[PDB]
Amino acid sequence: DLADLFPGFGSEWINTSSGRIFARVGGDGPPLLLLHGFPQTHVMWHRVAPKLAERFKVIVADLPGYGWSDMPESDEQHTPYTKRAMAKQLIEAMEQLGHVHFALAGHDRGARVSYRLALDSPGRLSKLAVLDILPTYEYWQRMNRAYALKIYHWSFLAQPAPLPENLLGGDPDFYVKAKLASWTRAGDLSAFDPRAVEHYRIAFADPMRRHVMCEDYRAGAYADFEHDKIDVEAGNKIPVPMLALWGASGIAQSAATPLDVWRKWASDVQGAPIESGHFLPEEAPDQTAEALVRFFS
Amino acid sequence: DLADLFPGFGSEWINTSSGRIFARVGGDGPPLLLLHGFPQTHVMWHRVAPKLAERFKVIVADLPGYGWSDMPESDEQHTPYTKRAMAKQLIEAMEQLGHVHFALAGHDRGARVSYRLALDSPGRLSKLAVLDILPTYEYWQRMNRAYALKIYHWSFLAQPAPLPENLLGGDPDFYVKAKLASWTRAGDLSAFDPRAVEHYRIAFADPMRRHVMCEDYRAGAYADFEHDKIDVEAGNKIPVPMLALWGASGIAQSAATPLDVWRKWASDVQGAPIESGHFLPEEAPDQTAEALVRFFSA
Ligand SMILES: [Cl-]
Ligand SMILES: [Cl-]
Repeated sequence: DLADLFPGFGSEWINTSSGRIFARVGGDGPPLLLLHGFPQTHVMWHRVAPKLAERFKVIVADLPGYGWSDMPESDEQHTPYTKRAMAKQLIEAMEQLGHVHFALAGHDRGARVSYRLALDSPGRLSKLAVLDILPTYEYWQRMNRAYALKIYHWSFLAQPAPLPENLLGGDPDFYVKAKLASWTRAGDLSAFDPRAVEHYRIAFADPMRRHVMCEDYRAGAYADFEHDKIDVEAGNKIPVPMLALWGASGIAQSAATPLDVWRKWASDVQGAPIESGHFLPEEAPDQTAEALVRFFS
Repeated sequence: DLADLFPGFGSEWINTSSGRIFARVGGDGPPLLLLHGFPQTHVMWHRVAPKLAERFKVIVADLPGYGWSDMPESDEQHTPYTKRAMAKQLIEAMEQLGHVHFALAGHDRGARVSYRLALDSPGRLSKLAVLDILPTYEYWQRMNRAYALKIYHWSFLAQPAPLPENLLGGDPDFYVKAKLASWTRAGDLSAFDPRAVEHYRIAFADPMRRHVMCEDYRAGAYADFEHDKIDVEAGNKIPVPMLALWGASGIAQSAATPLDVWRKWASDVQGAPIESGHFLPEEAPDQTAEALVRFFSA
């Protein structure tokens, strides 16, 4: 059975034209949407959301297809799991709550939804924070031996179905724990709350949920890359003030120097490293929360 | 049991310091060593070896760790499954048969052993053929988005143990058949003799054998790349006359024009595409056999 890691947050199923979005909602004040990434669910914000809820209406959503959100049927171009489509669905979800102008922080895949949202629909955002990513175009453009070995799962999970699905089925508990462990600074599971790990393990135990994750990565290798490429070539920059945080031992800093990269993508960007591996809000909840509150306030 | 796909060939278990090499041996004439790659065994040569045995003493060996050869225990640097080490072990195996100067043809991993052997110990080789590869260094140097997706397994199987091993253990039959099928021109298993497929499947069903294949790929991402890097940055070229064959629909041509790449690595290289996917000796056996017979007979 799955622990409630957001005491005092409500639980909402938000209807959209592509399916329900699950969210925990707490706090009051300006709306702030928090988006998780792979292979996690909304519960990864559990150490940081209570501090944000002191000043904001905090909406902690499962991405489309992840966690308890509905899984829209995919197609040959992985359309519902492109970050453009995810952002449109989340915009529609926020409109259901009456939030048409809101603050947004995302981590990993959710940070990819977030900067794509800022490029497509900048009027929707007051401020944007992205945690431990560079834009998808930048990862692929920096693909070399070292990066290919480090983020091998970018090409592995993008392989045509059912290859990754079948292999992930070989040992799904091991795989999700291996990914969680290996991207931390400690290299084991000791930075995570065990009840959160159980949430991530249970979601990953569902074949349909694993398939959606592969569809996300397929979108990441194809349409998401092409969407980013158009913006790069057009010189389109994110106009929303943004914060780029990265782990000193994280994924973003192995590809490049992250604030220099983001300055090419955003007109108004601040940045700071956090002493952390990839999972900033769980490995370094206090430093992450402080930086987010300061930026959004 | 498993079919004998080399009627008339003998079977040898050759002792070396690093474990026994299994080989089929047939024919008569100058010695010719044939090396398979992944995820196969020596039986991949079964359609071309009899043609070659008309003219050569053909030794069809399982690579160290593959097939029925012994599996040296690996270490933190994947040392016995580096191509440098494999090459030394096969030189020792050939010396046990009295072959200190021989011809060599390799496919896939075996082709990587082969060009490494030629760089490290050129005096052992009369002539060399490599099938559907570029040097390991060139694959990694050309690793962009397109190619990372194409040969994702170069990165996946090189992940630290036991990650690939644990994933491969859920359904080994699926993966070996997926790799065999995906790299052929047709995209299925129709090019293979089903009796050969059983050899590959049975080898792949052994978890220790699967581990060895991962160690081979780990060596391929680390020490093999480093050894190649030294040679290419030093301008060390293979001095042995060599033949590069590749499939028009194979792996090597996705990265670059193969002959241009090989000219950078070899002082005396000829090249030819064959209409085939990766598995030249099985997809295009007659065309492969003829190219090899002509090259090694010159
Ligand atoms: Cl990501
Ligand atoms: Cl190869």
